[PDB]
Amino acid sequence: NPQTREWQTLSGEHHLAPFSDYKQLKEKGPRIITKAQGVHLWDSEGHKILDGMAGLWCVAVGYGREELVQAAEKQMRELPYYNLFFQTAHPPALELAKAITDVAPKGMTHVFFTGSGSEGNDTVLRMVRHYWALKGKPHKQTIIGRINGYHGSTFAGACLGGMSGMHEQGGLPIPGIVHIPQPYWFGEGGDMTPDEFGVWAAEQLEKKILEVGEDNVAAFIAEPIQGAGGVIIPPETYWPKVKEILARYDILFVADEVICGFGRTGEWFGSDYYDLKPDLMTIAKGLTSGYIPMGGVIVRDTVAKVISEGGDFNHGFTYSGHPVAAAVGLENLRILRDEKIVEKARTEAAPYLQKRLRELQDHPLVGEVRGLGMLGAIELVKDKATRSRYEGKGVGMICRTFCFENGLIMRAVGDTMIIAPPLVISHAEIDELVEKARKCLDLTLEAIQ
Amino acid sequence: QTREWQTLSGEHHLAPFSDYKQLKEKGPRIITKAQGVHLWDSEGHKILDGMAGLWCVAVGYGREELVQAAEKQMRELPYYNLFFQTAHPPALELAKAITDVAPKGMTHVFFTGSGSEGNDTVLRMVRHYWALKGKPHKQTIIGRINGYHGSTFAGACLGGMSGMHEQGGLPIPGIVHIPQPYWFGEGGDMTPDEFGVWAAEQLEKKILEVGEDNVAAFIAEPIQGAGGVIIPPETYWPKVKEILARYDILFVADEVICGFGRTGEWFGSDYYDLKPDLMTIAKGLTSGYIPMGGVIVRDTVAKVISEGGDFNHGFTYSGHPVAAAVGLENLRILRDEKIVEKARTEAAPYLQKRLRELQDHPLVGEVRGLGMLGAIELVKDKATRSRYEGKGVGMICRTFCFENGLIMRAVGDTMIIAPPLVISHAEIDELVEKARKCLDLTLEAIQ
Repeated sequence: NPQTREWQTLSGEHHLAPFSDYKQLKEKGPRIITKAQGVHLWDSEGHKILDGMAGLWCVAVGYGREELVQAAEKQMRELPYYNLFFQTAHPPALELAKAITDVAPKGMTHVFFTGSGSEGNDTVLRMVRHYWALKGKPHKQTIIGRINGYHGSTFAGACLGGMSGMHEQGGLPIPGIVHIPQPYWFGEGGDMTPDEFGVWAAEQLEKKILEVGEDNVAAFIAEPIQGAGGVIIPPETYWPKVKEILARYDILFVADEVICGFGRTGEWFGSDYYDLKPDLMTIAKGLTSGYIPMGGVIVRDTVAKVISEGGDFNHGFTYSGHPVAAAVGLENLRILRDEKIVEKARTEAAPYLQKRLRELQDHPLVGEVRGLGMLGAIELVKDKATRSRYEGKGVGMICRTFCFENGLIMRAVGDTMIIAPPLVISHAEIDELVEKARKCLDLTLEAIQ
Repeated sequence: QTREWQTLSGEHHLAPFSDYKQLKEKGPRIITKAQGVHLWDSEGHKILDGMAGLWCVAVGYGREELVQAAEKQMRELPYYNLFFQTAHPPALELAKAITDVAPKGMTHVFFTGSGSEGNDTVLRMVRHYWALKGKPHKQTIIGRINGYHGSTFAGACLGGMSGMHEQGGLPIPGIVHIPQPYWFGEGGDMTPDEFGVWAAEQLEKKILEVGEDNVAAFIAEPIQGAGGVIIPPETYWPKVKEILARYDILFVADEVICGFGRTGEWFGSDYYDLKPDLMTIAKGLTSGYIPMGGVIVRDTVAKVISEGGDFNHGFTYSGHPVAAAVGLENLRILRDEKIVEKARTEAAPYLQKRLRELQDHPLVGEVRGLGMLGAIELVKDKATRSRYEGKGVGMICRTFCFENGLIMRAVGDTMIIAPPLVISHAEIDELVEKARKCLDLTLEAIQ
């Protein structure tokens, strides 16, 4: 009603939002978020809203940490920008690279800097193929991804992931990208027990290697826990089985830690969680807690032999290792580490979140509650034993809409409700979430039957 | 210690467009401070920055208005996404700002983090747009040799650097390249004007080759940047326009470099009175103080809205609120403090004059420049426009240029400048003085 309407007519006439139906957006008008603090935020109509998604999986330390505001201001005044092209560097970017590598697994010794996760996965793509072409195998290009995996919205990042909705937009794909099925027991694994589905899903990797040809396979790319396509937590058997395959074949492993990176699963990385030894690690989001745009790729020492016969690695972006972004990053890692936010997430926040969320198991609508560290998903079903869904209907969108109106951001991927709140969420704020969540699950159920 | 920071780079950093083995043997040059158009290294050496970082620091280093715009926004609202049918005030009012300085009918902005992400955005957009209009077969993008459009997979395709095409495997289907209008190096014994016509007509050749009904768009920078400042002959763009009218394809102007005051006008599209459909932007949007890019979209091409359904595209940090505030505040300064106007009227003619007095120098084949762009051709023979085969003339100047406190870059044997728009006549004096000295030193090192 107040200034909202002015901002709303503007969006309609001048703005094109990510992943949106702009015709619809205009008929409703978007919701404007203006302020935020802690884990909460306010819309232009004064409604306080608990943010259970941490913006978009990125605001790790929560909203309003002034340490980062001052880290930025100082850097921006002293040196706002200088490129990393001209055989040149600046202190932020170097000491950040050092910080990341220290919290990264054994042998993750290098960082190539990008502005986003998407630009990160582009970086992996040109890297992996260059790496093989350097090793004398330029035919070896094919990347194995997965259905319902997300890896970016660049051309490369959309072609690497397995969203059909994206593949339909942008024309003929990049040659040399193929997809195996996702280890989503709940929705895909029919009458199999979780454990044996995880083995099935893992062995499909070996199927695809032998199909395409080992000597044609450049890398396997996967998120440790898929994010955008629901929080598809794998069966226990999946990663261990996958590791056994990886050892036998001579291809690179790419862990997309964009979401899993920096405390989301209780550990620093998902690769730490499932004791994975990747070659490359996509990162973004929580690197700077989203206070400033930044992404990157963490590179294993052995792969970083691109240095040798590195007849220039003709890659990079203007704002690679942007000094203001690096200061915010460096300062962010100090807080995460020294104030023991990741440690507090694993020990204090996560078990409390997992408990209070799994008491929604009883609710008529809930087929399953699954979650790990500061990830959590709730399956909405028509029948718990069959794991069936309400064909069309749009159950998930209904919850989401209630969830919003009762001051909760908990997002819907199909009929899977999702959360991934800031790591610094207090037991009280966790109470607030679960309370609101139950109310909206009740309201949802009412709206069907 | 520099040395400490240098051994670090070696052990932990992979810099853009660099030979990391070499980088380690030398150690990189670390930049710590800057002010105005100048910069300091960790050894205390002052250096005039003739490239504005990387074509981006329009208003120059040290403008506190932007530091405060950031701080305020970061405190109030550090981030919120634009995915969840959600928005925030910065991004909306910035979109409005840009559209106002953009040519007639440029009414919309899709936000990205870089120019590369911008060109990815154009690619998915253009093909979706045609698929929406009932022609999903219509995908082919026409670019140009020595054109630069990004370092994403899409952006490295799209552009015509061979060095990039050799890295990343088989290209994206439906991208073809016509020749660049670089008279000085390519044109031979044609007069500039007739080369520009030749180069332009090669577009029509490619349309008819591939098939109109297969052609989605032509993509070009108004003035190529990364591949030297290839200022086109006067005839090129006018000729190109005449082709564009006759055929049913989209025009994509990559204003990443040309955008926001670099050619005296707001855009190169304003300079050459072009009516594009889509406009790639970045760099000067936020004067590079904070990472941001985007795509400006013509009203009619916003038919992606109708029937479109979801446009399944975008990045987490699309329209990042801190970045937008710095952007909005940056546009206010550019506009209201008349920096673009001062660039055209006061800075540019002075820069163009003082730079073209290097025409006389034995090594200089040509001096060309426009607004706050400038290039100097280094030759072995002025009349033939020949080069010192290999030798690496350009890299020699660059190295002198650095050691005598000037950032003037080398693309092959073309010295390049594009300094901040706010450069004073005094600082322009400083550049040209240093430039002559290094051209002298260069010549000494060869012949």
